[PDB]
Amino acid sequence: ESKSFAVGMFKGQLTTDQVFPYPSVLNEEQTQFLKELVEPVSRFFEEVNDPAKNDALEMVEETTWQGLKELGAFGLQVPSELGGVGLCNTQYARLVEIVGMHDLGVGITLGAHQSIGFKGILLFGTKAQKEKYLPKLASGETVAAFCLTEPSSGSDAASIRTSAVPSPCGKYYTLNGSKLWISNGGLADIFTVFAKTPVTDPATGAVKEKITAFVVERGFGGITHGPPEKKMGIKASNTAEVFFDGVRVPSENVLGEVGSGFKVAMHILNNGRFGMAAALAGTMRGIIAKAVDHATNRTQFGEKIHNFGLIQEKLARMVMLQYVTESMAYMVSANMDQGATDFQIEAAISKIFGSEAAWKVTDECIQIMGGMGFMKEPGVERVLRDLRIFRIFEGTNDILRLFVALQGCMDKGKELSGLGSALKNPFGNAGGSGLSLSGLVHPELSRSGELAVRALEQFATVVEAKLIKHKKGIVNEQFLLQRLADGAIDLYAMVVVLSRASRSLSEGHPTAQHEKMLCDTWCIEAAARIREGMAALQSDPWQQELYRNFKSISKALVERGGVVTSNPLGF
Amino acid sequence: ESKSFAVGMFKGQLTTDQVFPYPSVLNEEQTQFLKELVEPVSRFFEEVNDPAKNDALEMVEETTWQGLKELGAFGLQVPSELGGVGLCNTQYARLVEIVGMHDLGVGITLGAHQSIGFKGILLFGTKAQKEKYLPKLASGETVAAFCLTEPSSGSDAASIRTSAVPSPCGKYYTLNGSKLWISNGGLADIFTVFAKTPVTDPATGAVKEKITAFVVERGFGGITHGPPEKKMGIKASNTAEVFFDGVRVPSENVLGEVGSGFKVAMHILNNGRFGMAAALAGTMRGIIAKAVDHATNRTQFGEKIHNFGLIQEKLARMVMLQYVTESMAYMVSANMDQGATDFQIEAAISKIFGSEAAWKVTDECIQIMGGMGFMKEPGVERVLRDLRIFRIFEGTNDILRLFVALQGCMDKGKELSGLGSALKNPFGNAGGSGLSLSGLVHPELSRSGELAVRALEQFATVVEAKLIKHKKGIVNEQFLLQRLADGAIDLYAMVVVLSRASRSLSEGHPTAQHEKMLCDTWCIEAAARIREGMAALQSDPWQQELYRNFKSISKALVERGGVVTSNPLGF
Ligand SMILES: Cc1cc2nc3c(=O)[nH]c(=O)nc-3n(C[C@H](O)[C@H](O)[C@H](O)COP(=O)(O)OP(=O)(O)OC[C@H]3O[C@@H](n4cnc5c(N)ncnc54)[C@H](O)[C@@H]3O)c2cc1C
Ligand SMILES: Cc1cc2nc3c(=O)[nH]c(=O)nc-3n(C[C@H](O)[C@H](O)[C@H](O)COP(=O)(O)OP(=O)(O)OC[C@H]3O[C@@H](n4cnc5c(N)ncnc54)[C@H](O)[C@@H]3O)c2cc1C
Repeated sequence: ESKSFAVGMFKGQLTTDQVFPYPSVLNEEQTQFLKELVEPVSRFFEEVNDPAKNDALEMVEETTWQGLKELGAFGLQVPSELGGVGLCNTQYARLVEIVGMHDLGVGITLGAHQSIGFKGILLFGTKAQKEKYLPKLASGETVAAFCLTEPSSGSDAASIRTSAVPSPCGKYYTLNGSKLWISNGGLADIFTVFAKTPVTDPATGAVKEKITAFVVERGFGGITHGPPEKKMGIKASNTAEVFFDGVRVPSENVLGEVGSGFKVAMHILNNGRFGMAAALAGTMRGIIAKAVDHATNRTQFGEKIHNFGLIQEKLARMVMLQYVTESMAYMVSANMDQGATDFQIEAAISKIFGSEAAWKVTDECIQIMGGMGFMKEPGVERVLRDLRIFRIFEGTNDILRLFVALQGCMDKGKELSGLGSALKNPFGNAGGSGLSLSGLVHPELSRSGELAVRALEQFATVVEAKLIKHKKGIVNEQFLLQRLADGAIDLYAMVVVLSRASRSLSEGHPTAQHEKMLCDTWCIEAAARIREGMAALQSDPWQQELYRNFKSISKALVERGGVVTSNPLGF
Repeated sequence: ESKSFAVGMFKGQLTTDQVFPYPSVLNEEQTQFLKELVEPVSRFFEEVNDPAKNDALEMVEETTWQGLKELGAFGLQVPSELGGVGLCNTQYARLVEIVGMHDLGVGITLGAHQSIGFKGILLFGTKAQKEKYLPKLASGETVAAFCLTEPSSGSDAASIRTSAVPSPCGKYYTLNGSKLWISNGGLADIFTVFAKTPVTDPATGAVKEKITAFVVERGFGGITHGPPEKKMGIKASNTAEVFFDGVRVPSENVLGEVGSGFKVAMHILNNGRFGMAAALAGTMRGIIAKAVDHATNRTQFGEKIHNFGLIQEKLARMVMLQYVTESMAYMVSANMDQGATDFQIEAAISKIFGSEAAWKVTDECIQIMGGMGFMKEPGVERVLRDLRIFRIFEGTNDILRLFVALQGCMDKGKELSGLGSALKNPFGNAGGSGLSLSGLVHPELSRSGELAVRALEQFATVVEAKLIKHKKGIVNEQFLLQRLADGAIDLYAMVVVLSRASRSLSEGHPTAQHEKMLCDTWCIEAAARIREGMAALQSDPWQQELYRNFKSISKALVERGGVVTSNPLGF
């Protein structure tokens, strides 16, 4: 049985192995080594990098770029014996939180390189591939890029058109295609490329086109790139089209198994996903400091504005979002470091949650700052511009919601359809829930623990009813799936903060009473959202009218090409 | 008694004079004259103005600027006999919807000039002031600016420090101060300036400092400005500090009455406010066309994406927001044109609603577009950058919510405190709601009309209970006031669309059944938000715990200077 909390909750089970107690993974030497890196990495971003300059120049300044290579920042998770820093996922999370606090354009360049660009070599490379490629990737002598998206294919990776055709000898493949919006596409010398190949069925020999992943060197020939694309934010990161024209790729440069490229791509994206939430937890930490500074020092209506309830509630909401996001990021990284094999729903939740949280936190920082927040000099508007893409790339949040909902439903649907389905033998065959977090949550958080268990039961009841009603047709019920994904996001958020705050209380940390407050305040409102949301799905007699009207209104818009009504004057 | 719907709803009354039937104000000649302007103004924005170029140059191109003057666009509401186009508020709304659809940087420059910059001359000018100043304002030979904000004072206008001191003869005032973030500050030759003056009490002679408004000419001497400030969006608009150093202002340049400058400022802002919603209804119309075009033509997962429910719901929500905003804008403009004196709550609602709606619509257009939406070339990201300021200037939306809530409570609180308060004479003194929209809403919208009446009753019940509980101390209950303002916004939104769609049904317009659908879909969810929101205020036993925790969490953040917790590792 799965050890995933998210898998269990869709079945009405409390599977807590990967949640409680809040995981601690580093040994004493790993902790001290990480401390000795945090200091120089922080100083580098404080004293050498200039995020406003990189945004103005639409590139990373050369002194910063070379300094990052010397710091080891292009190879943080590459083993030391292969030229890297040798960090585990939790150690990586700690350093990317520094990068995300300071410069998301630098962060995307380093993440595109190592979180996804060569990550497939770390996960699937042969010994020969690792030894050949990793040392120069880790030094930054060869930058990497993840080459999946094409003009025709973004969310639907299975539809890619770039092709790789084997030679008669089988010594190489000829690769033809183009890729779109590739981070580092104009800088990279190593590309992880996904392309359709003919794959021979091992039993019958029948040939079917399937995706295969390849390690491609720019020096193989036939590779060019377009100019840097101009964009709203993360302007220091390079984004370019990459063109492959008759590229000879050696057969030993297949990454993983021929015809398993889709799984390779998905595993790379899943594996890298926690780093987003970690970086964005850092973004939020720096933004909250700026908002608090402003509210501490601005007088209006005769008081400093932190004395006004509207500002107090904005600040409290911002820190709860940062705390949830940070807690999710380090939970997933710890699960990975502890050998979890089923964390993909939790990782997707962390990416949706953290990207939307950082957006909302930075938008409210602008609001607290007033007119100043819209100005260029304070730098907050630059962060807001940078953040908009994080809801779109590495999986749009809309598609990730559908993934969360359907992946969570999958095992429950398997169980339900197992019911019945045995043949009947007529010839004489002889043959509350009890759920509780007591003993896992700290006693001072018992009430919020009970809110989480009740919300889990409400959620699982709706999941079951909807799978019985829709069966395999649930895949087409998108209004429903988005609402189930939101319930799942809030439920995981509740248990992550219950777990972290409980450990803080048990260990007597100085901030434990504050963390208990963050947790209870989060849980009261998250439990209300799950209660109201699940009632709308199950017992609301107007919900189906809303769904029919969303479809009818959208159809009317598409027929017209835009708004159907004129203004009230009619012209 | 007030004819305002918003005033009535806080008292549990249905005051419908300014709502039903949806107002029609233009006579046949005004309609034809407006049609003859819509065509050349639209062509000018389609064929002459280039919004991407003005954003790149951080100014309005000279050919566009001169063309706008020749079009009459600097004087749209100035009477023809004073050199303007002579439009009423509804006619103005129609043309600013064109500007807002095409270029919000141009829109803010023209609005800062005429919606607020010289608007006080139209509202309060003497005959001599109007004849002297309006002709060159209307031609654009003299650009105007509204000079209220200072480094110390934004939301709290009463706290301004710029001073104007009368001469011994009383022939002039000497003006000293500085103003911050003034739209057109570096371009204007006419400034509406708010400054503190000594004001003599007419009965006793005692002198008190109060604000006075002045018409100030750049040529009076002593006026300089700072360089254009760089900002996230509306980059074509000029924003500059304005400095007043020993400026001699003739006494006949007082605008309105000495010591009534705060009221003048507030009346100017209130009077101009509907133009924001009108412009932003146009912004949303153009953005919805772009989103619909994208969803019509993008194939993913084997279908055009408008076939997927997630996209259908996003599109349907976007058009409902555009329709509500547009309907509010033309309702308020019509009320003004029909001589309403009490429309300030409705105008503030329209500004909060329309600015937040346009932000949300444009953010979702980016999401529908995927990666393309983050790129510069499509132009959507530029619109999103432009829109962020509209939640802040002309009154921050947070302060406008407090205004809506407290202004609505004011007459109800007056009524309640009248209860009792008569002396008792012990010596022998002898001496459902019924509310319905039936007959006002169209019969096909009767159910949504009943939802609105029930929501009004729920709202008014809470307003009464909270005024009894808090009395004059309600001014300090900001968490509550923000939630009451949200209820008021949704209630006005419901009645505005019920009124517009009812007229469409009664008149048999071709889009009436579609409008009925927009209205019912809006009303079902708005009624649910008011039901749940009012229950949280009245009958929820955890609401007070949330409020206490928002204050405690914010206090802990201010004490620390930022997030209190470390990350889970503790360093
Ligand atoms: C700055 C930048 C950097 C990038 N870096 C890289 C990189 O390094 N490597 C890489 O390979 N790619 C990269 N990308 C591409 C990025 O991952 C894609 O933009 C993303 O996957 C979305 O694809 P799309 O833009 O084609 O949108 P589409 O997939 O066409 O989606 C359009 C919209 O429809 C929705 N949608 C799609 N299908 C469905 C469905 N079945 N049901 C409901 N809704 C649906 C989507 O959520 C979205 O809202 C980058 C993009 C940008 C902008
Ligand atoms: C591009 C631009 C153009 C502008 N154009 C002009 C112009 O032409 N003329 C002009 O006069 N001004 C103009 N302004 C100034 C603008 O109106 C002010 O920025 C606005 O009034 C807010 O004031 P502030 O920035 O001082 O914020 P503050 O008033 O200091 O507010 C800071 C924050 O605290 C909140 N807040 C304040 N008081 C309270 C309270 N009592 N309770 C709860 N919350 C509170 C606010 O809502 C905000 O979130 C412009 C500004 C910009 C950025």
